[PDB]
Amino acid sequence: WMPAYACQRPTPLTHHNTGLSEALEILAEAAGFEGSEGRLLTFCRAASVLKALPSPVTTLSQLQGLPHFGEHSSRVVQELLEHGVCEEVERVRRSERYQTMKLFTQIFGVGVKTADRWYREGLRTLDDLREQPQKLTQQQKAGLQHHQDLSTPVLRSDVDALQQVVEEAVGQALPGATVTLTGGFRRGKLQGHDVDFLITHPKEGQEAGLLPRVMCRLQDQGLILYHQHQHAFERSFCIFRLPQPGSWKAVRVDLVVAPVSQFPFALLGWTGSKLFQRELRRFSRKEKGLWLNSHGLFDPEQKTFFQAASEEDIFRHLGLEYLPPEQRNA
Ligand SMILES: Nc1ccn([C@@H]2O[C@H](COP(=O)(O)OP(=O)(O)OP(=O)(O)O)[C@@H](O)[C@H]2O)c(=O)n1
Ligand SMILES: [Mn+2]
Ligand SMILES: [Mn+2]
Repeated sequence: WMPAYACQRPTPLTHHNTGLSEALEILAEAAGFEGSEGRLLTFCRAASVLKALPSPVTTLSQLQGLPHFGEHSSRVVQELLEHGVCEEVERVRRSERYQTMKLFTQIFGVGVKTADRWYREGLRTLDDLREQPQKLTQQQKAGLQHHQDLSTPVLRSDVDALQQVVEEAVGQALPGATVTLTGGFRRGKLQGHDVDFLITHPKEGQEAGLLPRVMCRLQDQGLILYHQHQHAFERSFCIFRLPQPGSWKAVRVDLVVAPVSQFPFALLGWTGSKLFQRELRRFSRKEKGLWLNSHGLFDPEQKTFFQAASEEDIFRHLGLEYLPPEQRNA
């Protein structure tokens, strides 16, 4: 037996049902490409159930008594168990629509609505996009310029080198300022599509104007290929030029600044997983009547914000057993 919400159960990094969860996640992703948001969430939830199981699913009897495991997801697993392959999944994999939407949406700065628009307009390849530079934002141009490197999984060794240059720049700009690794790497992942950092300072307001100083420092060291600064939290969505022995690699890096009062909420929100956070927010609203986001936890009946010093505070306030980041891999 297993609880309904992903935020009520530990989901570890490595599990016993990777083939099955991957097939369900293909169907979820394809659903999102078609704007089918309900079906996306349903497949995502079913995949995350399999990730939380203690043993491999070898036979269909193992499905018994699991939440969020409807007829469709059951059917998928059934064909995988009996036939080694699911027809619907293979047809999605082979389809030009899926392949092209995956190609485009992978690009830095391209979401589903942009990818779909380009698909509808007859664009198929990365060369097709480069032939129409008037259709691209400067962010997307940068994403295309570095697409091979940005398609290469980011490694822990890369994270460690990046955290060192970001920590050095932050420390030189403002002694006492801190850098915290968030995103998937905080959850224990060995690889990622980017590196996520959250920056703050223990005195509220001392973080003002810190990010542009950090970026100047990084730029003057040759480490920045692309930067877009947005005054929501202050953030810079970047492409770093990471030196490596004999060469270099472009790597996506998100730098987020939060005032220390909001840091616990920001750390929780940015640590993920995306599904875990969606589930945590749904749980907070539906079960506790509170609205959770990356800035705070709001009681809409009382018009009050919860004061939290830590993630542990937020879990406790919501009536949830604490899950460390490595158990949030929903
Ligand atoms: N503009 C954004 C981008 C991301 N996030 C959140 O930040 C976390 C990290 O996002 P991302 O790097 O996409 O996820 P990872 O789990 O780090 O995945 P990967 O290993 O692919 O980088 C997630 O909880 C996501 O919901 C957010 O709140 N606002
Ligand atoms: Mn990430
Ligand atoms: Mn990110």
